[PDB]
Amino acid sequence: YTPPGRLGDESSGPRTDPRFSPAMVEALATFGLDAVAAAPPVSASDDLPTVLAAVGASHDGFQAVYDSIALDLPTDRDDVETSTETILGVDGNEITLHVFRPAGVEGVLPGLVYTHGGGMTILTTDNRVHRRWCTDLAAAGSVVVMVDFRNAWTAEGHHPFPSGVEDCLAAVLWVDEHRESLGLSGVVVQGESGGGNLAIATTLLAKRRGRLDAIDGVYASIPYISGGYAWDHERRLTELPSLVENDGYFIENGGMALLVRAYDPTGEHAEDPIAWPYFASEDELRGLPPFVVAVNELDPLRDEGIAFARRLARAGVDVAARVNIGLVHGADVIFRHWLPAALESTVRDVAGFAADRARLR
Amino acid sequence: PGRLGDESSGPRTDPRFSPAMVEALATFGLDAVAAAPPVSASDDLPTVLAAVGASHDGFQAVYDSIALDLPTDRDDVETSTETILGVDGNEITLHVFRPAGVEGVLPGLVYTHGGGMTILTTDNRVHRRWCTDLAAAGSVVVMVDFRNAWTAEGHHPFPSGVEDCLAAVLWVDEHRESLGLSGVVVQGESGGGNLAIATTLLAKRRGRLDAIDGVYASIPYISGGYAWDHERRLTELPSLVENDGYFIENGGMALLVRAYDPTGEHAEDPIAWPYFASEDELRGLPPFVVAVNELDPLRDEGIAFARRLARAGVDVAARVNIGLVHGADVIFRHWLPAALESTVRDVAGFAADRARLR
Amino acid sequence: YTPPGRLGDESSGPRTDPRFSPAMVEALATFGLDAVAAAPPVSASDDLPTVLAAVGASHDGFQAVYDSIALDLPTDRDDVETSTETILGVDGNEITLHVFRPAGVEGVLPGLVYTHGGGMTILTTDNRVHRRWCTDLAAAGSVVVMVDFRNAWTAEGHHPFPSGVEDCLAAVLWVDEHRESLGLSGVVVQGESGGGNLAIATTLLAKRRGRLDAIDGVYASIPYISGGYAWDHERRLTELPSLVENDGYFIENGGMALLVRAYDPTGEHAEDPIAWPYFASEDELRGLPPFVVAVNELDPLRDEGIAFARRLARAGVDVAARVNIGLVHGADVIFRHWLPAALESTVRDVAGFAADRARLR
Amino acid sequence: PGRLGDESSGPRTDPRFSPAMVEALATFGLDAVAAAPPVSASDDLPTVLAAVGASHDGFQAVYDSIALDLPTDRDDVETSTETILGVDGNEITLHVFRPAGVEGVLPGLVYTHGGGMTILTTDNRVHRRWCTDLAAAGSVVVMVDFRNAWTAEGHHPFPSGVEDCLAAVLWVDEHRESLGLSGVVVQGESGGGNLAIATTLLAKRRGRLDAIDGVYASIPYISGGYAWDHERRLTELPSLVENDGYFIENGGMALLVRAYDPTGEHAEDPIAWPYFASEDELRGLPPFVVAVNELDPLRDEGIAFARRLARAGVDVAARVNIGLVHGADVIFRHWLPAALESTVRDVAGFAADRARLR
Repeated sequence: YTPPGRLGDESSGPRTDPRFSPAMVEALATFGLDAVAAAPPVSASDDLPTVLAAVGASHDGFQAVYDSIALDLPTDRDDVETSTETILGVDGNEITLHVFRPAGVEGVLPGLVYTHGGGMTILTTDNRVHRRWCTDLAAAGSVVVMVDFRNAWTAEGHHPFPSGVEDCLAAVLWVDEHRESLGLSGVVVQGESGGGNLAIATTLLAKRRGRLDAIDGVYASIPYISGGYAWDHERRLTELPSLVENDGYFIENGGMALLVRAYDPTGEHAEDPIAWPYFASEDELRGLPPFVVAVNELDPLRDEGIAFARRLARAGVDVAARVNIGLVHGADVIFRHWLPAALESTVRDVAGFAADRARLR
Repeated sequence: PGRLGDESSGPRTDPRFSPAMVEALATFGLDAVAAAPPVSASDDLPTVLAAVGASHDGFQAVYDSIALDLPTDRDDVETSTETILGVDGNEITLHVFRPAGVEGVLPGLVYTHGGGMTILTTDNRVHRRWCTDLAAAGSVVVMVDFRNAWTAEGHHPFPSGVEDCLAAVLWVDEHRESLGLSGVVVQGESGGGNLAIATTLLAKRRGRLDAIDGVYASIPYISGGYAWDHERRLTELPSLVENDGYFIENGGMALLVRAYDPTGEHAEDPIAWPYFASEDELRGLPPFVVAVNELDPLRDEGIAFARRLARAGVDVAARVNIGLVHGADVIFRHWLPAALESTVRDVAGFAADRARLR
Repeated sequence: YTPPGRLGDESSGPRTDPRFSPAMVEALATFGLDAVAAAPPVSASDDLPTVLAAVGASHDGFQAVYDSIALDLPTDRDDVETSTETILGVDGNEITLHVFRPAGVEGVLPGLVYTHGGGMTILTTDNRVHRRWCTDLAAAGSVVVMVDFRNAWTAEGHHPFPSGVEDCLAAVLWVDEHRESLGLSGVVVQGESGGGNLAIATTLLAKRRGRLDAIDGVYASIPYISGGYAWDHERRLTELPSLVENDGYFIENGGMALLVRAYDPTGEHAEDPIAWPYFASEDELRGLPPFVVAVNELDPLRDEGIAFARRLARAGVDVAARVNIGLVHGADVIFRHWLPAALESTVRDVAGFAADRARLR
Repeated sequence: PGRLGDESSGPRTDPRFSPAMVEALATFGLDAVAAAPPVSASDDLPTVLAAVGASHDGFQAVYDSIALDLPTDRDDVETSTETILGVDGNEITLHVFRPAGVEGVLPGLVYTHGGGMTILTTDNRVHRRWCTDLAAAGSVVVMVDFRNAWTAEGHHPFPSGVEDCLAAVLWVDEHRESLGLSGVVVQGESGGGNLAIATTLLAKRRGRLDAIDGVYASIPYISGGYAWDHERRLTELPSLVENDGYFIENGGMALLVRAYDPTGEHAEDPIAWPYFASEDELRGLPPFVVAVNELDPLRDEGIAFARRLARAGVDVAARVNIGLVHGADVIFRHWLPAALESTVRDVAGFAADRARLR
């Protein structure tokens, strides 16, 4: 028996692992990401200010991918109107909400609150990749509220845990209060990667504060929830083997451990479930509303999302969980131009789940 | 095909070779199957390094001697030099090529050259001809003089050369405005395709991926598996058996590996050998092209890398260039004008498409 | 040593062959084509009218794919104007030419004549898949003339060899005569599959008739040129092994042999190079203008295009030939919505080759 | 995982199972590893066919007996029947389901049911519940009563059932207008996912691919490799070792194979076993979804088919549904409401997306 990826062969990359489709390799090859991603020169245990500078360069790098890459598909739907709202969060900070809805559709519609990815730490809210995703979901028949929560790293200010989760919780409660004026029949929280982290952590926090009724369901895509990217080789091998299997496929454990450091600079939240929902116990997860957890086959993060979905099921939550074959981390939303069937499948399930939760409220 | 079907197969007898490919190789008696060197990679370092300096002289002599000219070559390009500081306080020379008398922004390409990261000079006529071709097609080309691992005056094993290439790419990114660049793509062949990929992975690790708009990896030398035994080569990367001896051969490549990573402790590090990168480390890279040659022993590791990029969601396009030994379109260009034309059009066009769309 | 695809394992399909990327499988799965394609109920040696009815149903089926599939990419360029011209062909038939050029670009531009696929037998000229391809090429800076040649099968009339090649030759000579009025600096003939057949056969016919000077270069994509799809298993194994390797991956030898029958109903053209350019000898190919031959890795047709490219090189033609990794037959143009890097790569090389031939005229 | 890591692993001891999955299986004592039948597939046909009729009775008894109801089930659907003629002059019943009191065109789905193409009745409450779920979500569903290979009154080996399914799909295509369909997608699970795929390949061969707008293949049973030896199963399709015994097992599936293809001469025909389709035969198919279950021995052949579709350029999306044995979401729906909900949303939504975009 030969295990896949870099479990079975340590020099495996996008160009030699036979799980990759031609289109996935082609998408990656656009930016030179068809080779194995290199660990950066800083380690996460280095001094904070050096860590944070490397985090800043990570933002630049990933943002230039988002701003530059081809996105368009010929089937894309664009008959969407947009509006913005401002609310205040816990520190008296202004939180922008970006609202998307189908043009010329009266009457109540499923609601989705979107928390975007970037490891809770990097990437701008209002950029073309996030707008496309929100428009896709609105054109399928949703009202979509994209939250601009504070990133842990910005050029003008460090905002470690728990500022973003508080910001996302503020927005969910606001939307819940404004179901009537917004014209919503349900509220689902969705997001990918760091946004999947924030979607689950927001739900856990709402439960702690007695306002679990604000959330009708959670769709956690490719969640980034272990915080385990600096663990030694043997712990990653035995506990979350996808962190060895697919390491360096687009994203890489070294760069992720820098973001972990920016989010929790002391490390006193490492086994706190609001920071890192991989450590939620079953008694904490009891009584949550319905979940989907979707992970991607070729993502180092795959095994932590599957573990979370298995613990939900043990806790008696209605969870359906899926592994999306052939995809690197983020591929359906970032590399959608090369992968129309994968994007179509993700839109259908996120919009459909938001419609199912509203129907059965 | 090749030495899978018949162990005695060679350039004169394998029917996938064109007459022009055989003629090019016959120039230096390379139309016979290349023989293993008499030093092994598991010998002492001093003896290995001597044999690698011998190799440098051998390949450098082909580059310095061979016919290289084509009637369609374009020559109206301006050159200059910059000098930057590397990680050791070493000076790194940058050779800059641009089309004479074009104003306004142009696509940029950072070129990392071949030679197993270990041999061959940076400023030589083969490399200059390639950078002039690209610049004449409407690019600004920055060729990087990284430290090789073997030099007559010293040993520079991993990671010196990849640090030198990252330093150059981040300098060029900071000078987009004053160089006049609308994009930065990193491109190289063979050892330089290793470096282009390894520099991009190292930039991702350090938070500086936004410096690189796209990667063009040509005939990449990325497994480090040239000393593996026959059965491991046959089942994991069958081109290392199929085409072994066709211009290059595994015995001599294994010497370069030992020079690069003399302790063998980076054999499965993806920054040294990008073939071991996991799918999770390749998530979120910019667009890639991977081009490999059909009659090259390195073919199958480049394809394996391209399939894993696609599984990771990277926009990759991957091609096998028919009838070509390793390096044939840049070294044996004089014999293969259409092969050279096709590789110039793809690399220059890729750069333009990544500048257009950033 | 294990050979790939169905050489190494006879039950191989899109879902189990590890050469397929996730995106390629997803594209195929849209229409249920992620399973191995079944041989139709008619054989090519059955009676003509039964053959031709099955050919008619093949047209319906493939046309409904073209008319229905998602196509759009967010990077698509649309600033193209279109005009039409009518010329007459050899039988006094009206031949429509559909002309595409970049809006608002004065001055001479590389010309491309496009002959579309469908095995010379099926698929309409003016449909959304062909228009997209022509617009893509025009927006890259080309004048593109799409020829509506007669198909061998239509509802109202059988038109076997050599009506289409004559129609394509008429159009190439017309365009050559109208370089000045059209504003062309070069004329390249390109096409895919049956169109690649017609691009090469047109060139061979122009050479026979003394008007090889009309054509500055040929780009033959995924050519369908052996006519060998009914050959027994052993001949296909020994001579063109991709006809065993990838049979049933989107297209299938059985259905192709029906189209062969429609193109040459008697079979007296089976080893005629104008019908089936796989049988061109080296002395025939001597003196042709520069060629590209591009084949796809996962196409049953792959090995006949590679053989043709190797014979060109032996004949002293300047040929560059490429295998596009990870792709089924037609994937870059038909399944472009899922494979943006592969489409981008094909546009760049076809437009670039047309610009190179015009430059060096 | 599973019996790769520990040969004694079972539903009670493998930690990938949820409590609800184990509870569902315990109903009929299926929480123990299933045992090989005492007839082998290489025994005489008469003895094989008897053992297969025994299997029919066994599975049919589970379908006819088990709790199936969920509180959210929708029931406002109208049924009718049509009868068409097959290739042998056999009558084929079509069961038609549509949402009561909706006018105007709806997405269509042709449903081919499971049972290895050999066992299980068409009109039974498990199948009816699945077609009512889909129709209630806003589809017209046509369930096809194809000939099984085993019947108490006769043997119908390949290709009778796939001819019956093609006949139905072409009839539905010709009646789009009078059925009121905006699209035709073919969907089935297990043996019926074999048929949905094999019907599409047969339509392509006969020139009639435009009848099918898209295929949804659920937990497809497509290799026919259940009698292969352990080492061939371990290296080619490791889930046939990993999950063997989890609800279904290879010994009993090999009996169904012999019933379908009693001479063994269609073992590598793709119309019988779509896993052997080449990439060239899968070129030009309409969009696909392939869904497989994690704890199913058939998992890995479905994934292998999905990767080969993607290599052929077909728009495929492929998913592994976590924590589920073979057939769990349609047979054990009463225990697994979220798994059922997710599969209804995907199959009905896929149909709507293919009707929208045709």
